Amino acid sequence: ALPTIPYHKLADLRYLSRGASGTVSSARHADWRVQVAVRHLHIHTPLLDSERKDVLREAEILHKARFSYILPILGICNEPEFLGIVTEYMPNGSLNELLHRKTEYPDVAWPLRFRILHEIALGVNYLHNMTPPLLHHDLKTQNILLDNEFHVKIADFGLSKWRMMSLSQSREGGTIIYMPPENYEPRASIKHDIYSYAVITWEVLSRKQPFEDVTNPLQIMYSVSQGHRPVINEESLPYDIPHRARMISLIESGWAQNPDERPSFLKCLIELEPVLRTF
Repeated sequence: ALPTIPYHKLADLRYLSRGASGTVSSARHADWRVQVAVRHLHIHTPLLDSERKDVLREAEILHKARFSYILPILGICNEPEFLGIVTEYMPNGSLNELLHRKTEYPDVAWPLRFRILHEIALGVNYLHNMTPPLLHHDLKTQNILLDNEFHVKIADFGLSKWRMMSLSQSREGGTIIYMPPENYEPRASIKHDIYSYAVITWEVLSRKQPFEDVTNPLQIMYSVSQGHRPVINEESLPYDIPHRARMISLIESGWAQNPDERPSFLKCLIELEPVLRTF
């Protein structure tokens, strides 16, 4: 039930960014007369009938996700030399930008930070409650996209066989700060996303870069496999943070070394719901 958008309907392709999962461009849809984003791959090697139908079936599965805080797939661009995922364009970039561009936003109020946290949690919760469940497996501040009025849309969920394609078209690497230590030695584990969520939650409340001072990413990887985490004290997480106790609980249970110890997103929601009634 996933539409095919022909290449020619996407005008004014401006490059925005590239990573493991391909290139991100803005475009104008010629018929809808709105802006769209497109994640795409220029495919160098020809691509087997088996391998193409795989990526399409994935995209078709991911198309089924329709929820307020999920960035929905609008259609697939399926060209001989070009594969593309067309999504709504998000004017305000990512959560990454809202937190760390401290010049452009000197002040990110508590009610907003907490609404973001709630919406991420509702998003991943929805994803996990699909049949079959849809796991994100690369949740990070860059995927948490912000619409015109700073509401959350989670992007790039379930891009598994897609990411193996942009692997193939090489013959660099994405951030590991939100990756649970089990995953370092490659899996199908429901408790991956909650680890990421926990690190995100730390980042949202601290407004600090996780492992900021640690220069080598392998250093980070060793540290966390030995159970080290972003530091929780008065400097990183000030005493004035609303519901500080409850949030630290959520964070620590979230990034627990043992997967079994980590909450479901339903558990986050139950815990968060009281916090939000404050605002």
